[PDB]
Amino acid sequence: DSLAPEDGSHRPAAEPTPPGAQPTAPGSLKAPDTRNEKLNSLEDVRKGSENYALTTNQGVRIADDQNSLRAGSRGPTLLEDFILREKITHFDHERIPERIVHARGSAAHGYFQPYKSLSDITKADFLSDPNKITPVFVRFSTVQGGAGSADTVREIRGFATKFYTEEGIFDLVGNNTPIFFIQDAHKFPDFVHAVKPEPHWAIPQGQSAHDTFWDYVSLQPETLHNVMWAMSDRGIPRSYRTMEGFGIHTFRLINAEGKATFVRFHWKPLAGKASLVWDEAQKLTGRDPDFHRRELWEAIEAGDFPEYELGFQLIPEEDEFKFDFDLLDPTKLIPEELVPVQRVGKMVLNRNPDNFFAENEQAAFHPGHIVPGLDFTNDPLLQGRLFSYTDTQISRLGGPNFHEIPINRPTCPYHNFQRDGMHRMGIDTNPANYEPNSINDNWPRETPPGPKRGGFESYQERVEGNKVRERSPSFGEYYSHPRLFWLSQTPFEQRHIVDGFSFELSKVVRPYIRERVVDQLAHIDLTLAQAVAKNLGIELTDDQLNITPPPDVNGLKKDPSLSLYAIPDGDVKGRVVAILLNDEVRSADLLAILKALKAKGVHAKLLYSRMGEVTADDGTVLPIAATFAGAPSLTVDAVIVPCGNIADIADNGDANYYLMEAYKHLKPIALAGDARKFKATIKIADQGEEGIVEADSADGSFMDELLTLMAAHRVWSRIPKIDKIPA
Amino acid sequence: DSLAPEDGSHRPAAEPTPPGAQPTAPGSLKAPDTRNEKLNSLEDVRKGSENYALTTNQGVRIADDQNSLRAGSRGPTLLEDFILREKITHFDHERIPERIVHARGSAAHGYFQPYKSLSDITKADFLSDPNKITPVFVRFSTVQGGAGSADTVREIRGFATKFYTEEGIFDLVGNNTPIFFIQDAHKFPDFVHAVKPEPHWAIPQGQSAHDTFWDYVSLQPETLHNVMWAMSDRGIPRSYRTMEGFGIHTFRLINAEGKATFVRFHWKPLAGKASLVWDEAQKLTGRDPDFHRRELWEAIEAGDFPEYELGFQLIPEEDEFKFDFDLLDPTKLIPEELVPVQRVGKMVLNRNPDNFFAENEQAAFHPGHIVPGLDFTNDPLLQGRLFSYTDTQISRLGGPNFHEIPINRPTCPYHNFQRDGMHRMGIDTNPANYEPNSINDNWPRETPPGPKRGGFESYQERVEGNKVRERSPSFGEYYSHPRLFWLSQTPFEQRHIVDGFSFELSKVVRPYIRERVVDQLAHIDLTLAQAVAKNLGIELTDDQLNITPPPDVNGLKKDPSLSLYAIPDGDVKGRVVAILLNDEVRSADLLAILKALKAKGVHAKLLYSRMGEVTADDGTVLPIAATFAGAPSLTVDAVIVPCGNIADIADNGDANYYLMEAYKHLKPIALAGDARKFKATIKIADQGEEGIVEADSADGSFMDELLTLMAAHRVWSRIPKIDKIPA
Ligand code: HDD
Ligand code: HDD
Repeated sequence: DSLAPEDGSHRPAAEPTPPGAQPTAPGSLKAPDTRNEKLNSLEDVRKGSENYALTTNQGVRIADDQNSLRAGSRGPTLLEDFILREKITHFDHERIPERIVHARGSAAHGYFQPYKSLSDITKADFLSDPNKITPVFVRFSTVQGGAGSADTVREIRGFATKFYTEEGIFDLVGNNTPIFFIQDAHKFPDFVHAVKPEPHWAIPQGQSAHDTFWDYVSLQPETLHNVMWAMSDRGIPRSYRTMEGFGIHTFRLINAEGKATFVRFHWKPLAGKASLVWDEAQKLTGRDPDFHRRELWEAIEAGDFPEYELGFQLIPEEDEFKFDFDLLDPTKLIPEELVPVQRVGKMVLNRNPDNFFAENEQAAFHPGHIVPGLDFTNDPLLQGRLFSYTDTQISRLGGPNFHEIPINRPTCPYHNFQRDGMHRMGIDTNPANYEPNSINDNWPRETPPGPKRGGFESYQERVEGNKVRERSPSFGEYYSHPRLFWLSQTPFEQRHIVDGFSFELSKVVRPYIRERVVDQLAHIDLTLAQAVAKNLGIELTDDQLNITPPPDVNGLKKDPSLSLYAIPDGDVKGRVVAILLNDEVRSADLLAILKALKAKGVHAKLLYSRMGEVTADDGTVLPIAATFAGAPSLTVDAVIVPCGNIADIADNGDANYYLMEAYKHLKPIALAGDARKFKATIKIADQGEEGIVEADSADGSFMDELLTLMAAHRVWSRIPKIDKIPA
Repeated sequence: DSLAPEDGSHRPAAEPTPPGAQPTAPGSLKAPDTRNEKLNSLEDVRKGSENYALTTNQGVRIADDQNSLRAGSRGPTLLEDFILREKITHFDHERIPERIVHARGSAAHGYFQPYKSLSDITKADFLSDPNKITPVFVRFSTVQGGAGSADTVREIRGFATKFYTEEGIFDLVGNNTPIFFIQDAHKFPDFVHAVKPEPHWAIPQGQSAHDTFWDYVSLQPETLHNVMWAMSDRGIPRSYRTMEGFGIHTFRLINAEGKATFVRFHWKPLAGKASLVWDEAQKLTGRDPDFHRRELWEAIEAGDFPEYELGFQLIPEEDEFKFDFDLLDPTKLIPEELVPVQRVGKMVLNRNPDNFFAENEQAAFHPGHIVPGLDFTNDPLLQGRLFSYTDTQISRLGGPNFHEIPINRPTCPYHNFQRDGMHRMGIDTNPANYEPNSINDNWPRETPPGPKRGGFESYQERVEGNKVRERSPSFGEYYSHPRLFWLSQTPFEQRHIVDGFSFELSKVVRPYIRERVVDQLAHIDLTLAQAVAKNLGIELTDDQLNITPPPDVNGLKKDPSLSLYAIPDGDVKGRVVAILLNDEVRSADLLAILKALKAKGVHAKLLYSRMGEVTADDGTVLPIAATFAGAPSLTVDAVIVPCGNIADIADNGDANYYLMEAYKHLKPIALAGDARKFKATIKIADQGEEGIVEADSADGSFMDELLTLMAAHRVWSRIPKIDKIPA
């Protein structure tokens, strides 16, 4: 019975459409022509539905899926109802353990290709030829929260890429900041337990704003560098498309000659760097907890494919000890002013998955999954990570056959003597399950290392030392990198770092922990230490005021690539504007607005005080995407109010509040004709203000001004004006 | 090392303390003297820590828990480091599958006691004597969201009680509304899949405001009754302490003489019925996603023990068919005007757990766990539930020995012939593992049914009919219950219902689904259907305007017990007030305010624009709990502003917005002396308005008037005035 509408409006058109224009759908139905070797190889397990009978898992057609079998229509359910028991049994066992960390994440399929051959520095096959494409599957995530927690929390973000290469899977499992909080993997459980919800009551979710986190940080100054990055606006990215990615550790590249080059991996967002502001980010965790998940999915459905440039910081082996920090310490970054990022290739995410659980939830990434041409280093954090990502999926994915789950399967050949395990799919026909064997003439056989298609051989690094549980003395410096980061931020980014620390330490119940953290900031920078202390009602002592600042990092007093905004990198394609309608919209304003937005690939959402439709002055029927309250200004990049019958919305509380929230969060606002009467709500300027576009009508010049503001992301000059506004 | 502060301020006093006064802590350290039989029985597994050496799990003392074992202090980590591998292995497998539904939940320990013996109607031992105390463990929950989702979502809430009786565990697994969405358990996976995050992208979390939910609802009219309850303010409770609890299904009580009485279970909140308003609840999911978990835990630490009265609706076997609805249909409630709730006993929750994972996450409740004196009925939703809750713990809790996990163990004797299974703890010494046996003289033995301490025997209900997969025709009525609920609500409750439907349908992307739900609403009540249609820009057709309304339920046109607020049941103890400080508070106002609140058990939180302290006019040093942005008005029940230097915060945007937010959400606000200058922020007349307390000082009747407002919970008369207001 219950069937599709006559008009076919239940199903999304299979073509690129702007956010909200059609219901979202599984990738293979939304973009059936988008393919790559990995996506094609998943065809053996994709299951359709249209035109097929409803059955049990054993293939028996079901006649009545609305009722249990009972003795009489008001009688007891019978144990012989196997249809009911299979159905409820499968439901009863749907859930698998979520990831220990990074349980909340969003993923997509795409492809990668190098700009030129890197055969002089690496024999890795996926980087050997500019016209050789490698399928990828990428998962972005938060760290602390559960799989059902919110997206726009303040936290480091994960950025994991699975490269399905011809010589094996390579997983590049990184984060959105260039360093980690801790130095040795043995402390991982301590750090993670300290940031996770506290053990007695399991509070708080997705937040480092609580006593145990700041207690750990206060006792472990090695954490201060990554804590600086988390308290800055880097901890609240606007989108997964607008953040950087880093492998953090120094790895090695190995060429066909056997030469090792130290390398740090980078991803540069071709959409530019952009972050929310705290009040915005926190409120958005409640208005739309799935904001980043949704935004990535919709950008891909709209054709705004997330694009990232892979880059390498390369250090010759003979320069291992030439910096004033250890290259193997993951709490230290390598300034781009000392070692530039060489561009390597481009990654494009162009298709969403079909089933989130099957492809995203069960995907398994692991930094140990390297290929010939790559190798590790002794970084003590990376060294212990190698143990954990294989170990954890024995419970998470139920066994050692996790490489047979469709999303994890290599697309290149895989043959060996491993057998059995839970849910074994592969049926081995080799007469032998051991080597050396004569009964199958020793196949499959080992392969000597070589320039291409060779077996994996570890670089023969020289090891000299006693068996010790000891931190290297070279890792014992905790304040110079934090300071380099601080001085490289713009004045408004510095204020937001101060505000992040102040907000988080205000939620620490035990005051001495706050004091201890303030003492640590005084070892980094006294201006920062004093601004935080002032917000906590703390007075620095005379000793604290005399702590000597840490040395500069190799002579650097700042490095602009550490800042999100110092060097302009705005890109408006894929951004979104809210357009506040009225019941008699001036169609000439809307025409000019939409045309200019379209030309720069910026989307719009038409909002009103009710759903349904409104009719413009020329009879155009305008469908409403959402109400003012239903899609708050938190969800858009700018707000435009066209003329028409402004009296209709002039006294609307939500419409006025929409503009006050956008104003507070530093977003560009554009007001045309009678819409300029809303300037009184945002109680400011009469001759106009930088950041507020106004004109008798919406024209080419009005739209050019708005789009120029949007390319600079936010109106930072308005900061001084927002803390009086009651919003 | 000896890291704690010498003043001993790292540790919370072991005595009842108001919310925010000390750091929260494990139940047994916070209230060591609070005991019960179950709490005492868990002492065999409680583990301390103070003064013990740090070890491996095998008991080997660890010397250096800061580093991995490596060859050289900058060398590679060695595989022989078993201390590192055990510690990371345990971390790597910490997580277990979350509950399929009700994954988000907060729990506590308590006790129950009947008011009088109920031996005339049931032989259940826990109900046989007013001096028999039964330990309980209660878990409150949401339904759709994961364990890391937010508390204050719009949804039904779970209310599960484990009764540790002398004759077995009895689990009463109910919800906060008296009916469920569906009639037969076979449809549980369809209904749950429709409400859970959609399968392609796993959005949205914690929300029924999406297409698949409303699609299923539109095609299955049996769901309308519980959907009405969810769309009302019942869907957003202020606290687990202020909501009702229901078993939903008709069960049986069996007495010693073998007589069966039909029974429906109720829990009445002794703190009264109270809910939030949608904008507040939604925003509170961002500002504090753990608000309910937090409020429960803090209530117990403050001595505001959650108290509930167990009540029974009792219906004689001969009256089975005397109502307009089927007693076994879980989508129908039994109006209290037809069958009163008989008061049975009281439950008091008075201790938090020690470890959330061990006691809360691993607890297993199942409605099939009944005891002699209780029995089931043929309700087709309850019949299928009996299969699911034993089945699901085979994956959730790892095996069939889940009754051996400490929190789940019976406190009464358990002996049988069951053996082995994963994680087996009990070591059986019986020579036999089968019966009948002669080798252990048939022990343990079967026990005949009897008045007390007898074996379980099912009531011999007559069963007659053919084996059919058929819904009883008596369940085919879907609109009279929804209509009875609607007519029982106050006018402001009806508006909140209209708003709930309107908001949720506005997030449904496919317009025809909105239209189809509106058509179902037209079968319930025309006023409701017109108001929702108007908010969606939908016009009812002439056919919809003439749909005849469903009949009354057994002659009733309303039942005030269905309303949260029609009949005042206000209780201020355990509520909390925000007090907005300034840098020279009139100490006389604060003395009056705080002492009046304390005499009624109402908590306070002193807020300011920074942390630390402020000094009152007389030199009193005032400790600040949180900033205005740090502890938003969403978290309190009322706001009071004392006189003093009001110029200090008069122009603070946050302080003004604090009042605008509380005013919008209908909370009582009290302004003393010069604090009346904030009247212009919320546009209050010179003469004043009901809901705003104002005077020259906080003396005389100022606090009594504020407390009277708190007793009515919210200022419903202000709704028309908030309509506008930009907040
Ligand atoms: C020693 C243990 C340990 C340490 C020191 C780290 N982590 Fe890790 N991480 C794990 C133990 C692990 C894990 C327990 O193995 C996880 C969750 C389960 C999973 O499959 O892998 C994981 C997941 C995980 C993910 C999610 C992959 C996904 O999307 O499935 C990413 C992005 C990171 N980690 C990144 C980092 C980076 C950049 C680190 C430091 C530089 C780091 N991890 C240190
Ligand atoms: C046939 C399946 C089925 C049906 C029809 C119901 N549920 Fe259920 N529910 C389960 C399948 C289940 C479950 C899969 O077995 C769960 C989840 C995990 C668990 O242990 O139990 C569960 C958990 C569960 C919880 C959580 C207990 C805790 O806190 O752990 C409560 C409060 C409810 N349910 C209440 C209800 C009520 C009042 C129902 C209708 C009257 C309902 N359920 C119908």
